[PDB]
Amino acid sequence: TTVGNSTIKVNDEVQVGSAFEAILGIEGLNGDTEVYSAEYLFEYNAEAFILNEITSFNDSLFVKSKEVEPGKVRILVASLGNEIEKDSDLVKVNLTPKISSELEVLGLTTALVGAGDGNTHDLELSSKEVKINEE
Repeated sequence: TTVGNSTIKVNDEVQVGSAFEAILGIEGLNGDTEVYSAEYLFEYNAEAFILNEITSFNDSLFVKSKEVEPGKVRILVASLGNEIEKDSDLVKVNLTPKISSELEVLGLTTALVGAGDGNTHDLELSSKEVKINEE
């Protein structure tokens, strides 16, 4: 089963040629789960978006990422010291749309946390739909 929820926060509407942020995080973690790292597989339609940069939501974490196939990005978030708070935002994914669309899905198809028991644990998955307006 799972120890908490993944979160993705993004505006409902984006626009061709205008950069926007998807914000990846966690929410509702079990009280006894002490989180030191997270891992997403972030998915998006590589025909519709340009991946610009993926960065930490703040400077108490570091992010590493690799687009392992077009539109599938492995994202490792790690604490620099402190326990990661239970409802924190962790990663900023900066994208620019390049085609209009009525509906595109930004998804987390893998979402895991490394904890103070030395083990990995599952999070519930998440996605968000956006409409891409014309430039």
